[PDB]
Amino acid sequence: GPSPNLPPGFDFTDPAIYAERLPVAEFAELRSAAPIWWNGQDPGKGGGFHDGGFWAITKLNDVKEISRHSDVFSSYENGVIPRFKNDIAREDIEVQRFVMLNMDAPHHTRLRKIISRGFTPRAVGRLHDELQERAQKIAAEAAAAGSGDFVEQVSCELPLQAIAGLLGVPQEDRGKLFHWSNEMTGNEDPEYAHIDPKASSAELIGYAMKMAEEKAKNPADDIVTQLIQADIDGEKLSDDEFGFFVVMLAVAGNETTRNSITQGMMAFAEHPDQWELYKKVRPETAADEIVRWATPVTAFQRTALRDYELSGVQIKKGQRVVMFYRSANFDEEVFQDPFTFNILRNPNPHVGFGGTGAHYCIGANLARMTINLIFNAVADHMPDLKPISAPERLRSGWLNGIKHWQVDYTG
Ligand code: HEM
Ligand SMILES: c1cc(-c2ccc3c(ccn3CCN3CCNCC3)c2)ccn1
Repeated sequence: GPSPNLPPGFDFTDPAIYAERLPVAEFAELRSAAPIWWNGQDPGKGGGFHDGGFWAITKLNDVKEISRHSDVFSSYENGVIPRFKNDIAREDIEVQRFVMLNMDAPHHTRLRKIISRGFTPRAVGRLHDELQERAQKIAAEAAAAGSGDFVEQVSCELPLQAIAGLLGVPQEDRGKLFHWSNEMTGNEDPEYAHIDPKASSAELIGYAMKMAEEKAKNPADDIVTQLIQADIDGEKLSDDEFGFFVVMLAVAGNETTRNSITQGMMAFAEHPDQWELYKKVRPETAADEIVRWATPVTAFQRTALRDYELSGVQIKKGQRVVMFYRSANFDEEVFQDPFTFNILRNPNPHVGFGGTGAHYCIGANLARMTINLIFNAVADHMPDLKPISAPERLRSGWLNGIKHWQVDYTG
């Protein structure tokens, strides 16, 4: 059929778009007119990739199919982040292969089994009561300030405390853990231009290796002991593997949940009836509708290891496919009224945590718990909050971020 009605050279990974808005109409145009579409990229404008473009994947069933066929659609070959600075050196993409998100089977399989021996429902539930306390204190301190930046005073801290609690980081070390975690989220936005994620990653690995050595001597009620203790087959994270796991957790556990919280509250501010309902019933289905609405990871990619036909389109060996979770999470064929914010939506088969498959978010239930606990505290302590001014968005080609959002907590 006809080509989609998009500006010439439009690139769905263009960070300049996301600094200002989400390209919702443009994704909807692809879903209607070209649901798998070649996103050409001019020379040097590939965000670190120099292959002329990628396939934009906009439908939820195609996202699931790619996520399920990890034997064809590789994470390792080019990593899963689809956009860096245009001049990033290839070696700096490939160094990301040392974290489990960017590996393939069998290396991925071994690492995930280890990381899931201690990253369990029991381990996550053991954090509930401390995170609930922490959420209530966060919302109370914010309410006591009267007004301020919702991102920094409400959204930022609880995800970081969840990472610290899961790893057993002593309170005296949490400040520098949080600092490293914030540094690692990138430097593509002018506000963050001076951050050095490479150096912070190196500092975190050093910290984590020391922790691994200490905790081997003195086991404790954290997941760490389960990770570095050999099983029957002698399987365990090496000290440097634990280091790369901590890097993985420090980055993955921070900005995505933060941005869920900020955008969830933005949604409630635009849909006051859903906010009234939330405050009365406190439904935990809210968390998934908030992750669907927020889609904190706009997109992750894969690389085809062989020719593969996907929904009538021929994907060729070596081509990238980019899974636009932001489009799939609003797919009219899967969701009833996707552009309605409905905190009781159930079932809610969103792909905010990725498609079912080998790389499905191991932190999904921790994130959901974090979200439910912070929104209960917000409802308890600042039920009448109202925004002062517009959110400031983050310049990124794949993360959907809110840097700042001024709010009057007393309303
Ligand atoms: C709302 C919050 C979050 C969102 C939107 C989110 C999103 C995602 C997505 C889309 C993936 C799929 C990776 C792929 O298929 O290439 C993923 C994987 C992953 N997430 Fe999350 N995530 C969240 C929170 C967390 C938290 C809190 C943690 C850890 C405490 C975490 C750790 C991980 C890890 C380690 C993986 C990689 C798993 C593997 O490669 O086997 N995430 N996440
Ligand atoms: C899964 C994954 C993530 C996730 C993974 C990586 C992530 C972030 C945020 C930043 N990075 C890394 C940034 N890249 C490019 C810029 N240079 C440094 C390296 C989140 C979250 C949840 N679940």
